[PDB]
Amino acid sequence: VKELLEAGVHFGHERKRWNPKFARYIYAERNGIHIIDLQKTMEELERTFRFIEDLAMRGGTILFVGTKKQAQDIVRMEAERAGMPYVNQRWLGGMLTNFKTISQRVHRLEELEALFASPEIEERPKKEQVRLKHELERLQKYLSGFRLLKRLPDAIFVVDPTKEAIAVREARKLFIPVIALADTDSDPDLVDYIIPGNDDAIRSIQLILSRAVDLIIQARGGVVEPSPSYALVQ
RNA sequence: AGCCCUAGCACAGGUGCUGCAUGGCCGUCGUCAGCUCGUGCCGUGAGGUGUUGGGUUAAGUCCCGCAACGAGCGCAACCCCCGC
Repeated sequence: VKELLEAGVHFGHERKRWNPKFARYIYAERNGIHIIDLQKTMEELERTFRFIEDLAMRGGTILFVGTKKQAQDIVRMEAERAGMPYVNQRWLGGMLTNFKTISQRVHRLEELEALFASPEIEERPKKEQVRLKHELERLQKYLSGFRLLKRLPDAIFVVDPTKEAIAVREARKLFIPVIALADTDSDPDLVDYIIPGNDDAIRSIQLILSRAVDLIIQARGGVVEPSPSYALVQ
């Protein structure tokens, strides 16, 4: 069930803010805007999903990254609808790269789940009370989907590679293959498996992402509903 | 044997010089909000980033941001005096 779904309103997006590297994956410039060829979207989408399968079934790990308004919450869903880690709030420099050291923050996060419910729940010099228990805040805020990552991922799934270029560059440095939902800002050449689509339309992001998580579960049996994600659409 | 007295021998002694050979301890900028490290990222490189920025503080005090994430010597606190 694809075909026209994307053609809902999730074809073409950005306008003359382009990157001529994307000249291939475009149909026409109607009414001032760029409109992306969907035949080609599919051509790529298969190969891309086919990648997902082959490493999904092998029991891989995809690191999901979306931070635009229009993604964000739709990432902490489908990622968690998959047990797959995600970055949602802000991409920290060296997440893949300085990983060992960024991890030390998770090493130190879950020292607080301990003292969440412990003899240290309503005691200790109680200015420390809030500050320690408001330190977990920064921690829970940024490392929500990141705590699961215990080893470097086998892939990264991105929704805007020119927004998330800092992550991508980290990937490729580590040869971690880059998967991305990407439109006419983004430089294809450094996106390994490409889903030429729409970095912005909240509909588009979901239509694609959710369905890609579907294969991640289909490759381990037990698919469900249209999935807990239909946004505050209006 | 110990120890004392005279003639000898090693050695004692020196507030004699060198703070520009030094230890130690002090003074000083200055109780000023600073000075750095680890890993990553940038740069052929010295280096940079971090520590720049906005709000806030007695304070690099916190906050919000951010290719950085943290850490040490600082600041503050743990000590003493005075107030109930």
